[PDB]
Amino acid sequence: TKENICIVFGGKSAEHEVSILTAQNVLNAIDKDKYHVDIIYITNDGDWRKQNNITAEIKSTDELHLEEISQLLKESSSGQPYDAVFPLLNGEDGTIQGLFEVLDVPYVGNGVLSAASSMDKLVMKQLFEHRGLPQLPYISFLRSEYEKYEHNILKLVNDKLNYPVFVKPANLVGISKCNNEAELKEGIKEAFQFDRKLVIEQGVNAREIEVAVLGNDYPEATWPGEVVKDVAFQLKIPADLDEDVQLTLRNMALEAFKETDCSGLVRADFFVTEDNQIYINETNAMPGFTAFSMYPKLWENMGLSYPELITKLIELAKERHQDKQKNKYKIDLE
Amino acid sequence: TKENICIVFGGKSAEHEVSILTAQNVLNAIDKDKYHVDIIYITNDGDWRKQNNITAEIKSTDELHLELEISQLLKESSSGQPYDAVFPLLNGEDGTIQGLFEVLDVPYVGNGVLSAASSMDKLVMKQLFEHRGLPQLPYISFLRSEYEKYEHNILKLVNDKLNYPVFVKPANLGSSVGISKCNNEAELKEGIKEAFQFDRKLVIEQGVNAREIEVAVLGNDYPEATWPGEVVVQLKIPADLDEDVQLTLRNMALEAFKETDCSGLVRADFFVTEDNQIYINETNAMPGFTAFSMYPKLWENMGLSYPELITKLIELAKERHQDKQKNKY
Ligand SMILES: Nc1ncnc2c1ncn2[C@@H]1O[C@H](COP(=O)(O)OP(=O)(O)NP(=O)(O)O)[C@@H](O)[C@H]1O
Ligand SMILES: Nc1ncnc2c1ncn2[C@@H]1O[C@H](COP(=O)(O)OP(=O)(O)NP(=O)(O)O)[C@@H](O)[C@H]1O
Ligand SMILES: [Cl-]
Repeated sequence: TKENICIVFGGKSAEHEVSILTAQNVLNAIDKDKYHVDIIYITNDGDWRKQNNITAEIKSTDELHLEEISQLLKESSSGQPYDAVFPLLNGEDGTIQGLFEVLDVPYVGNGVLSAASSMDKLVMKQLFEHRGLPQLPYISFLRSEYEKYEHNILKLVNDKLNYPVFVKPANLVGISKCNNEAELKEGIKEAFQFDRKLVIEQGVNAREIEVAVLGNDYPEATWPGEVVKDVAFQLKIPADLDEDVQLTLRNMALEAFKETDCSGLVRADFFVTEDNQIYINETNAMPGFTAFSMYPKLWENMGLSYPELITKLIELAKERHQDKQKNKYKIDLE
Repeated sequence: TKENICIVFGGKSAEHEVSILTAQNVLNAIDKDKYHVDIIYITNDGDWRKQNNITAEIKSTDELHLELEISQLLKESSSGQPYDAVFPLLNGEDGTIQGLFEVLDVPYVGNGVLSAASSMDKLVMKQLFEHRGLPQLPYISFLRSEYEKYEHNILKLVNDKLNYPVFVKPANLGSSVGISKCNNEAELKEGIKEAFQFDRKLVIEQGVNAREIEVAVLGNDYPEATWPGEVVVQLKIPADLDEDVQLTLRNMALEAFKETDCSGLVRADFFVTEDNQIYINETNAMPGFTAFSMYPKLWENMGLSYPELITKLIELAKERHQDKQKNKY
């Protein structure tokens, strides 16, 4: 018989329509011989709305604007519990995952800690340094430190960084290029109105390279792809890089996945200069996942189709759930 | 007139009975004239049950083994208003229930998802301490897949970077399961083996000969710290420490609280040698909270009674939630 999947999408976000696009794309691709699929739409105001047993192709976005949260997740329209929930969502700080955890629903992708520790750039860049992964010169610090010891942060910038620099909210868009200290201070002032944690990174001129990784305990990595502002002077997959650079990038991605302790997936984004110096920029525990997003296309280039990827992520979710149950039994026993 | 408070306890954990007991102490300590109280018991099997209108002393743990959907249980109080504060006293020590509250927009006592989760992962915790520059013992970390594939390199790393004895610890559990003190390679192999029954990630720390000293902190934006106490279980409050050392511990505890993005509270545990070397061991995002536990006893020593501690924690929960609503747009 079929397994029972629930795709959850929408959310209270500025990425609301992207989420719906992703749901459309995933729905139109999920292997419907294996899976009986229900969907849940979370409205812009957080009202949860359900539709059972999607079977036809979704022609339009408009269809997915559907017209007790616990009650919706705990049973499928076959009467059975879900074998897995696919979150496609604010819903990227690890909170929805905690909800799945408490309701004991198996779920696709990263768990609470790895979700939260990829959205917090200060924690992420500290884990990267612990792994020995090369990074561009930077500093990270808390608002409460800058408010009381400004001079000590500004001294570090002077000693460690060269202009231009990028002021980056560690959580949250607020990202600003700064060419001197006056701009730096205004960039910090602005970022700190809304976030209480910040990263300042030295500006670089480099290509943006990304690697997709898939798995739980035995992750595998794709050949890298490239994000360009224009292809003629957009995605390009594979990336035009020397063999040994690609191999190094693949291995750094796997390492970054292990250090941050991801589940299911991660996209690792790097900077690569013209003379092939590599720097890890960040991990994305919830990368873009439309039919034409970098994460799935990188896997398309490895011979892994969009339907099969979706199926693989589902299997990895069941596996992680089972693994957690075992260890719980073992702990309760001893 | 009274503020609306919900106590949540039980859980699928082995510490079920300690949870229920904490709940008993907090219920019996709660100011019933300021506070209208409901309670939610989560069974071992994981069923949620509610009793409304707690107005009398709880006489037994038995009583709280209570005999309706989860969002409905949390979103409305018996006073016909949302709760002003929900107190999770329970799965709990890892940021999952916190995520549920965030999504349901329920106000809650204590730490958010990030603080609660990174404090249950020894590796992440240790990165935060390092970034702040708080002193900690040498250590390494590795996953099971890595040990399987690089057993020899890891054992050699442990011998190069760390001095025996060492302590092997599951990175993700909060209880002494799987911890063992290892005096040499053969004991380490057996400690690692044994720790892998329970977790998929481990840390190995250089051992010290030290006093275990703990500091309680309380607040949101302006946290305050208690004098340190010693754990030898007899609880020595305040610890027998020189004055300058006491102050150092207090300030490091406040810096730990902030670096880990805590709310409400944290307990910071340290190691202090005979000659006053300090190493931070951990932060606990949900320290034991019975009337006889270290966290409240440390606040008693500062003249803050257990009832008043509970009331301050409730006020802070309300303050943080109000700040969340204010910035919701
Ligand atoms: N150190 C840097 N040097 C030069 N440019 C940078 C640097 N850091 C960021 N940028 C630019 O700012 C953009 C967005 O910031 P980035 O840190 O890449 O966030 P992101 O989450 O990876 N992508 P997005 O959220 O879509 O902006 C990058 O794609 C670059 O174009
Ligand atoms: N590096 C170390 N050196 C010396 N003793 C240690 C070390 N690490 C742990 N211990 C001892 O073992 C105990 C448990 O380690 P800890 O990291 O506190 O794990 P835990 O799960 O928090 N258990 P508990 O401290 O009882 O709540 C400590 O309280 C010490 O008694
Ligand atoms: Cl405060």
